[PDB]
Amino acid sequence: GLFDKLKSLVSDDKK
Repeated sequence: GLFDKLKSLVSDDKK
């Protein structure tokens, strides 16, 4: 609902 969409954004930074 929040960090879930935040953790999914930071879970990359390089792909």
